[PDB]
Amino acid sequence: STGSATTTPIDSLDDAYITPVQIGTPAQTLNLDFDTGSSDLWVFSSETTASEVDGQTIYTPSKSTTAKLLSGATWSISYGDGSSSSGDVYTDTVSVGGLTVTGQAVESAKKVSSSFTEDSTIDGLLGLAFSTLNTVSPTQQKTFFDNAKASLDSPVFTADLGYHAPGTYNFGFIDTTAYTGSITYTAVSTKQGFWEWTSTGYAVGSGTFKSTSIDGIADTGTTLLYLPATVVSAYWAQVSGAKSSSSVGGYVFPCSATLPSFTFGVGSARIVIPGDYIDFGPISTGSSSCFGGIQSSAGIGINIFGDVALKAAFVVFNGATTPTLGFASK
Repeated sequence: STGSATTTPIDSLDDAYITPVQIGTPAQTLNLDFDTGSSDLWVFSSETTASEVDGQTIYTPSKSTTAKLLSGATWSISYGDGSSSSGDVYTDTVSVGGLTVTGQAVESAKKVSSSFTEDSTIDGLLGLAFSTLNTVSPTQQKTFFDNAKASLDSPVFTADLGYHAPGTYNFGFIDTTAYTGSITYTAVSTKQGFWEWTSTGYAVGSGTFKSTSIDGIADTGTTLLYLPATVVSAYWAQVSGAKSSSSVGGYVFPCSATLPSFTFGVGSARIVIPGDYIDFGPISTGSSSCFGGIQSSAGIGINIFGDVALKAAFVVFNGATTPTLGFASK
């Protein structure tokens, strides 16, 4: 089997991407944030505290003939940006782009933090990291990908995120028309539950490539690119007037600037992030100070290849017995 679904930015800055997911019988379609940095499939639901729902589409298990309470199971998750959610668990039929999993754990939110409530466009998350991170207790549950894996033509999914445009998540096949040149594969460590890999270095604009190992995670659920302070300083030093602002919470730059590209290494291959991808616009409406798309990972504890990086590539998440990650230009 295979699946193929279009993923669409939630706003003009590509802050996140939503992908339609069919849950239950008859189908209830929710727009979920596919997150390769977590492993819970959770939704706004009929159980969500009413004051914490503001425009989201909810899953109502009582209207699904295939929903079954997973008795005794609860979940609770906190994300790197400080947001959180928790609740109980149903099993139900879940389909993505024509690919169907029966008995998928659908985690129903009883509570969500303010950032989720305030984002009317995201109806929940669909985790695509390793199932060892799943938060369901007392019986840990598998991700949608893990459940689908054995039925897939090939044990892979791919992320092809657009810049200010829709893209695609595919399951079970590699679309050889969706990228240019070849795919370069690189080793993955699952020790922390993430799609964790080591970039071979970076360049800033037309500058020389610096060979240096940068361990980090491929995370579709993080907006920006978070790298070591040394790397990030070298980037922003090439933008006149750029500075790190503790009041704003990272590097800002004059909105009048033309940003240089940023290149990262994947083995001997190179992925180029155009300068425009690094512009996250005014810090507040009407401001001439703009927020940078490359930020320091210092104090996160991990480097994160988020959407800024991933949308510059066609990315293969290979879930074979020995997982790997592949990157191609496009």
